[PDB]
Amino acid sequence: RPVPFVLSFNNLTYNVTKTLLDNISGETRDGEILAVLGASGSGKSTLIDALANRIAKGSLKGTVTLNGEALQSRMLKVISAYVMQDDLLFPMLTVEETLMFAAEFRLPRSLPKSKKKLRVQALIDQLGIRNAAKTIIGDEGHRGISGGERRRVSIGIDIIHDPIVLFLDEPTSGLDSTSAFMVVKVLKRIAESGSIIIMSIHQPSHRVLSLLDRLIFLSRGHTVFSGSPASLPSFFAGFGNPIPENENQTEFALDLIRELEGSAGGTRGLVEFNKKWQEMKKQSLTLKEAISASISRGKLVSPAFANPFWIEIKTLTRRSILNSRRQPELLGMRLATVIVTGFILATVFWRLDNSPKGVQERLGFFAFAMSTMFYTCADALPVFLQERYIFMRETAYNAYRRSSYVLSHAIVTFPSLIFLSLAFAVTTFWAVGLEGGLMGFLFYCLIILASFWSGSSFVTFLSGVVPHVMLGYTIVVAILAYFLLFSGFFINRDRIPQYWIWFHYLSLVKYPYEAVLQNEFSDPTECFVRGVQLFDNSPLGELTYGMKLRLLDSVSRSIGMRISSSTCLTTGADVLKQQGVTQLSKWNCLLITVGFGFLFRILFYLCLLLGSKN
Amino acid sequence: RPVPFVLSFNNLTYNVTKTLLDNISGETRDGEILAVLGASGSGKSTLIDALANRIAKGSLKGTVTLNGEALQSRMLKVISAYVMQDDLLFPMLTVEETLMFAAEFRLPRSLPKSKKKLRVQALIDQLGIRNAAKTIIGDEGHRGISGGERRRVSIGIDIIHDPIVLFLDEPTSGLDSTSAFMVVKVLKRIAESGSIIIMSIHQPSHRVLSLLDRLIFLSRGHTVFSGSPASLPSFFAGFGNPIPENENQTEFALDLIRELEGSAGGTRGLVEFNKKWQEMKKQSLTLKEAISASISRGKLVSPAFANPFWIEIKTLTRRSILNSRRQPELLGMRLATVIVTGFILATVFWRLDNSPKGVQERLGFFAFAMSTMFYTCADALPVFLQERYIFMRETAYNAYRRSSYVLSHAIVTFPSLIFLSLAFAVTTFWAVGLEGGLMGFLFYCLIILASFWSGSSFVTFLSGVVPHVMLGYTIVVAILAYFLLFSGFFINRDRIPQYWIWFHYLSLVKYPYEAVLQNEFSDPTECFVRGVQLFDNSPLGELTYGMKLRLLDSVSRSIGMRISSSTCLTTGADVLKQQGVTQLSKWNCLLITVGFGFLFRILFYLCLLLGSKN
Ligand SMILES: Nc1ncnc2c1ncn2[C@@H]1O[C@H](COP(=O)(O)OP(=O)(O)O)[C@@H](O)[C@H]1O
Ligand SMILES: Nc1ncnc2c1ncn2[C@@H]1O[C@H](COP(=O)(O)OP(=O)(O)O)[C@@H](O)[C@H]1O
Ligand code: VO4
Ligand code: VO4
Repeated sequence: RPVPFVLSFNNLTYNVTKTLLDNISGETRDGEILAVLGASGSGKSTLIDALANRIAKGSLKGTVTLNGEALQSRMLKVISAYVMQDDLLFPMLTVEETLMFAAEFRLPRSLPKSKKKLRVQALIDQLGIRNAAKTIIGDEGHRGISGGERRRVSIGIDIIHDPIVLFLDEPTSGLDSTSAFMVVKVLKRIAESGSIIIMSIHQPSHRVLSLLDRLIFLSRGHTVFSGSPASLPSFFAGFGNPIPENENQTEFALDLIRELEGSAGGTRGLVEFNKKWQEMKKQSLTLKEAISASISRGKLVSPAFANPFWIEIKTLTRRSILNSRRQPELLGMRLATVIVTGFILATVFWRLDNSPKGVQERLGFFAFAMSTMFYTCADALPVFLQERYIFMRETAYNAYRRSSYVLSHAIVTFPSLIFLSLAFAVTTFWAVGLEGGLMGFLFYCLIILASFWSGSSFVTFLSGVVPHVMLGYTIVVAILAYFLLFSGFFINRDRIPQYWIWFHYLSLVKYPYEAVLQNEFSDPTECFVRGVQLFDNSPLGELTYGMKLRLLDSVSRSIGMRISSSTCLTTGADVLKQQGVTQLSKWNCLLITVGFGFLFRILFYLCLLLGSKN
Repeated sequence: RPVPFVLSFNNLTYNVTKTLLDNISGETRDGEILAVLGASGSGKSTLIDALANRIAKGSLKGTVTLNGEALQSRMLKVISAYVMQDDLLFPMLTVEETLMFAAEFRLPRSLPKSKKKLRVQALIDQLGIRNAAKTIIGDEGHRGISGGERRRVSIGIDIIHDPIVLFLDEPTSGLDSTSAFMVVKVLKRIAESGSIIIMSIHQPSHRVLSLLDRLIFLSRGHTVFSGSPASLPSFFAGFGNPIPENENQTEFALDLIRELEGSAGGTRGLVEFNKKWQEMKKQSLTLKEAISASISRGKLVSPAFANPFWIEIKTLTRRSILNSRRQPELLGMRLATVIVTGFILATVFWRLDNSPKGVQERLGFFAFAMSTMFYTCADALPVFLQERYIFMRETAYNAYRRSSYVLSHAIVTFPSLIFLSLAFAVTTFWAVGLEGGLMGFLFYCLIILASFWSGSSFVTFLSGVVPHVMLGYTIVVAILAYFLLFSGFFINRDRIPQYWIWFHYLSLVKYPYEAVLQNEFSDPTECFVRGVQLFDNSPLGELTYGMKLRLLDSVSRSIGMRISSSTCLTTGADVLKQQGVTQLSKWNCLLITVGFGFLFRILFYLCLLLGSKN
């Protein structure tokens, strides 16, 4: 005993000149699986984008009406669901967990978790995925569910709130003949409890034609057949091309059209025959209370967001913990890239002396060290697009906010970055022989952690801007190399030209590099030229030890300073003056590294706003 | 009027303990499309790997026999074809071009090109791809042929020599119901001219069961049904589970097995019933001259390789030219990465002076310049795996040699690297103000070209070793950073520790870097300390210009040399002695850069030998 809903769309015209829809009529009751057949550019993903109100208002001339209140974009978020054309699921999540996260995101917080689990277990029985309810989804290399049980979990995510109107953009694409029948057979099970189901389909099997109660064929818009599948034999015989038996009728009715548009003819002879056939077959409670009559039976489980910003920030945290705990070779390869570089940098630069050449090796250690923190954060660019192609699916239903997505993904990566910062610091502080003691080691861990934080935020920012993972990881390798060229190591700040001293201050490597130099070269006790080391690698004065002091006493002719055999002519403060590291403190250079991390998480949030407009 | 061939395999047992095949019997005449049905781990890609002789000899107990001479792995290279399970095609090639390259690779050179084009045009009519014969194949973003016309080109490549025995590993996987019927319908057209076709199939449609004349069901080996599809209703009724009508017969016979293996029961009740059914149904010219009788009709178009090493080196050249000419945004992104870095490096290091700090900026220019040649060659790692996943397909047929593949792919990239070497050299020689004149510019182009050649060969070598494009481009970014740390720029050769002075000499960046330093700092006229530059950035001697000459005359107290106000205390030969660039000439450092390129193309060739063993 369902509640009857009648989705009637009378005339549709969408022009982008180039028209895409032209006077498509339709009428679909509950219990029916109206199918929109067509071509690969016919615009059948545009027709159901116009019934789901997913195009601009005012650019769609005509009415899409339910039984009652005109069906504008206020009811088509509580009672509607639009299933897109992919299976964008997290692969380390089981089928019961994937539908329970969608239940915790979109079902209201007034429901208990025992009632949200009762919705998931009733949905797993409905989709026919009870045998794979505890099997993970799986990508190409993790041995999960099949390709046609990955579609009913994709369908099951969008119907977790139990809609009474269901749009699907090609739910049988990519599947074989025996599992595309299983998808429409559970859509028939959905559309017998009261749902209106409107789907696109390229080439249906003969088994899925007694499930579909209505068909619509499109030809660059321009509906050429619109009726029951049983009336499809007695439509083209009147047109001029009768169909033979022992042949799929929708197969013959589709390849006939793709040779009929011609060059001198056209589909116009077939368009005007469609309105001929619809004219001759006619000789044969409010909406808001009908929606509430569905909830009395129970046909609608579900404010803009069902959860507060602090509830959906612990659910997105629990997803990202579970998706990385079950995928541990991601922080096994990023961990053994900072340990391998940490072991290499510690043994090459092992216990650097206070020579003038051992000072330039500190500048070369700290430039290679602080660039590892930015290059190992670029390895996470594969699983940053994968988490935001699923985010763009779940933003259409308002499962969570964009603020709760950016904040909960800055949170889950941070215990990973604390472990990467201690692994790189205990390998390279005591082995390179860095200065500071223990309070210089704690700052060394803090500036590695801020460089992991500023580097993860930049690669996160460079994932709302790049489409591809190979274009993005070529661009981020090139840009971080320019951040290293402008860090002040290859060319100093007072030597960079004036048309280029703006990307020096925009360098992400500069402020970690300038903070470890004055963590290391800030000590009045350590010395790098002890009086005799003036004339050591000079172009003169290659003496044994004698008569160098007479050269040092000869310096007192011109200045008056009494230079002895050990007088400490170069401290660490003179190294920083040679390199130009004088403008900011090491704590101010730590704030800019933390501040550049917060900047690129805000700019990532602003690129999710403009990506929502697309 | 075909020539009858009867492929009879009587008993097969393959053990890897873990038995994978157990006593599979079969008998397939010409004109029949024997199908091997099963599960997702049943080992039905192992049964046709044992009929194609693609497993180890002696590990397969039993006979796979044709009508005659026992069918060992000498006839299964001329008369056989094994179609694997993918569509590994170059996407910028048209359908007529993709089959003409396979005709130029595998048809004998005794045939004219007019007879090889007559084979391709007869094959395009046979596969039913005449409408898409001049359409390109296309990847996900280049708008090519469909997914089920990409399979008949994949099938059409392997049957270009017109085999009389055809094995296919799942030729209907990934397709929909209407194009998997089109694949078996052209296989029915192939297997009416005289071919024996043996294919694996997961779930066949009801239309493809009157084309298949024989079926074999497997259950972890262990053939459970082996007969005609019409005898499939009258097999399970005798077993104990009769099938209802209006139901696909192979659909019910497959999900019955996946619930029958149980935990306390097993498929053993179904295995021993298969030999029951085969016993009760039986109550109802040499091979070498039968093969030559097929060529009399014309059923075999096709030495180990059909072409010499110089003919298939111009065909692989013509493929790689056509695949890159029609994909020009590959050398549009690698070109605008050496021009953008070339413009950045030329304007930052614009006209470097002869200061002591402008010397260290030359070492920083040349380290960043010579590392661009290795990092921009790592962008080609996507299309290096794609060209060698297609190479592993075409090595199984001996379409070309491994030597002709390595040599023709070192050849086609070289005019691309000459243009990248002139684009980086004319941007950065005259703008940075490098020394040498015009004979120092020609060496500058040669060492950029050798660094592009040594860097392309290393990334080519690191594509037979890595499976994945993201693992490989993380590894090659990390290793080339270690080639740069050991180049002698970050730490000099005489300062690198003795447990690490073997990766310094294995550094790929070291020899380009050491060759441009003694192309630049090898001039007895240029000078970097002109007498007064002793005490200009010293910790003392900060005079105006006066009384420094008394300090310089004071050097003659202990040395005896008359140091004047302009005496050239540091030439370019003293810069190279400070950096340790003394062991090799710039022409010897150019030979090691060219020699490291030839080393990594030999090691790439040796990794294709060991990849053939897998
Ligand atoms: N989201 C979109 N934004 C912009 N243009 C679109 C969008 N979707 C489709 N189009 C365009 O609309 C036209 C009609 O195609 P469409 O009806 O979407 O095809 P199909 O029936 O294959 O799904 C195409 O030219 C396509 O480029
Ligand atoms: N080329 C191969 N090398 C090694 N093991 C293989 C190979 N192909 C299959 N196997 C193994 O053989 C077993 C049987 O699977 P198989 O018969 O290939 O399956 P399917 O019927 O799905 O093609 C599996 O455990 C698989 O790991
Ligand atoms: O171009 V459409 O594939 O979405 O049929
Ligand atoms: O594991 V097998 O897919 O090759 O059916």
